[PDB]
Amino acid sequence: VLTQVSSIRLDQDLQIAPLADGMIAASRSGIVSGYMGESIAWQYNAEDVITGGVGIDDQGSVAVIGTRSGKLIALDARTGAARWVVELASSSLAPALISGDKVIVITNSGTIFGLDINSGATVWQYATQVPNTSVRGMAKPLALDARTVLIGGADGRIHALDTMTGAPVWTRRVGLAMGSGEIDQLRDIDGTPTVVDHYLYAASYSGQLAGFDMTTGRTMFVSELSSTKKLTTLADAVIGSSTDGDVVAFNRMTGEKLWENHDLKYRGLTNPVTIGTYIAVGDADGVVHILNHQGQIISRANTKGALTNLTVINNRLYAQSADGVVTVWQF
Ligand SMILES: [Ca+2]
Ligand SMILES: [Mg+2]
Ligand code: NA
Ligand code: NA
Ligand code: NA
Ligand code: NA
Ligand code: NA
Ligand code: NA
Repeated sequence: VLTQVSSIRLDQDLQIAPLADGMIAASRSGIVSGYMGESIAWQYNAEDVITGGVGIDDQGSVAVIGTRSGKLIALDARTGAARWVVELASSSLAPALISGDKVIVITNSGTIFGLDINSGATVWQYATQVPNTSVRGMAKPLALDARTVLIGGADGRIHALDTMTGAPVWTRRVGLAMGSGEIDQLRDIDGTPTVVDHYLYAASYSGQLAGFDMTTGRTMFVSELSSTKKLTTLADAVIGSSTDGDVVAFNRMTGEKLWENHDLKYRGLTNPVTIGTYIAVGDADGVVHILNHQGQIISRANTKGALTNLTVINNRLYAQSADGVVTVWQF
């Protein structure tokens, strides 16, 4: 199903930012490399541990990284030159979203920051509530349309914000606390919600996967799936990876269970991704498993290093390991 196309060691949960003729990848040690094909076009040293990235506009022209110390840096995607460097009151563990003239950042404090794309100035802030202990990591903000951004919160809610002002447009509860204790409160939506047409899906650490009809604002279903990873869709199936290492599929209109694969239990799975008519999910041994649409494993590609995130862009599957290895496959 997959043929290896590249295997690159990065100079020393970060995501690759694919470009039309290459890619941008950051090492957690601080080096952001812009690649043209398999050769380095540029490098930028952040002089700090990179905790969030690589964010990229849909036009492939500006890249964003967040550092452990709360710095947020915008880079020209072609040259690697910094456009601006600002310091926020909190660090980010997810890539920044670029929408319109805004860079939108989720942070440890629960604050969502709306930044001016040209200067990095803070235009707006939106505070979400965060339990004293929450699940480590966060969801990348998502542009619903030109005027609405969707935030997955540590409070288990989806927050819909006006892109220009930061004001809340609406919210929905997905993750549910089971009490006041530190374990019982854990309910993060740490996987970026999934939009297909006017339908919205999100899952949560506490075990709820909700499907929403954004046209009516109605809840279509709530099913059982504890997850910290982005969901994927395949025709009428919505599919996710559980915190137990299950891969499970639901009907994305009714919420009924389609299939559930237990072969990868406890392996530490990435988000599952859709590759054509197949599904791919990676694990902590560096193995990417390929599933058919009936949830049966038919193939396995192996890389070096633990995987936590898979990215599909056009025809290629991108994986960045914790060992700093970036692997690309085509399908
Ligand atoms: Ca979290
Ligand atoms: Mg998380
Ligand atoms: Na990266
Ligand atoms: Na690098
Ligand atoms: Na982005
Ligand atoms: Na962010
Ligand atoms: Na609803
Ligand atoms: Na998932």
